Amino acid sequence: KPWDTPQLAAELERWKLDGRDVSLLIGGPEGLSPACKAAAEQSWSLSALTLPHPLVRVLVAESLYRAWSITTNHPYHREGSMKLQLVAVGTKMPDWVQTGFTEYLRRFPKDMPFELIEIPAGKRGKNADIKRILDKEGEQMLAAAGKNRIVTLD
Amino acid sequence: WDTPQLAAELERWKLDGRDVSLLIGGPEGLSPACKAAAEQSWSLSALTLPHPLVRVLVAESLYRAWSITTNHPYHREGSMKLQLVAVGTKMPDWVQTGFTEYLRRFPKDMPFELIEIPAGKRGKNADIKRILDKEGEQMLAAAGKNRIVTLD
Repeated sequence: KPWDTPQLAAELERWKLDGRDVSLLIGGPEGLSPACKAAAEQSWSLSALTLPHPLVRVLVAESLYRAWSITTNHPYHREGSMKLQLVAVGTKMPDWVQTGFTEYLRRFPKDMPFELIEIPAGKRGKNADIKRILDKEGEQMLAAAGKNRIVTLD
Repeated sequence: WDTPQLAAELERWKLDGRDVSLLIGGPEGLSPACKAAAEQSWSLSALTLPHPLVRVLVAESLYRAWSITTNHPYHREGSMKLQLVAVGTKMPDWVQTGFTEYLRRFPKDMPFELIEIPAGKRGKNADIKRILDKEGEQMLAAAGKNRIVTLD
């Protein structure tokens, strides 16, 4: 994981000692040209780059929009059409996504019966009980869901 | 799970009519009670990072690393600059705006720049070898004689 904060900080320090300027190159989806690969003095694998947890709920919302978009929208219910709720522990999102994501959800068409409910994340500090934190998150998630059908994503 | 597979599931839920909640836990995962409640459980391993977001995550990683180091009273000295040179595959507009604002807030003293290289036109008949060669020419031109680290 040459991306983890500690690992990357150490790498930056070693580069600074050397003193030459450094360019990190990312190609298009199909990869890098032979000339770029020939140039590399170090190479990191993107296979090591994992989706950060706060972005999971973002990608799920987008997946649901894409799937809902292609549906025929067919059935009718007297009581009411099915509503979809995404109930997610609200781990702090990166700065670059906050406002944009909320606005993205706001622009879901009125006819898509969807809402995101964010559950407070328990404090991940030294003297907080992990078992109780998970239990408490779960309690709130289930409370938000009420008697809805439950599908978990994990 | 492909968009078709998910769309089919949504259709089935609509026919049933009952409301559906999709539950995502914190990083450590789901509580036993959530797992016990689940009628179906889907894997997150199926969800992949979109290519356009790679340069976003890398820029954030570099900021975080630079930040932790500059907060230390005893870090190495040096005049080295960092350049992130990335093919500019189209991000969603809402991510793009947030990302540009994020870059705008990088402090002047962080010796960093993102150089985005125009993405060649992909699609049905695209000459991918030529597209990559051309992207690479521009990337290497941006980098000049810098030490190169590739991320692939």
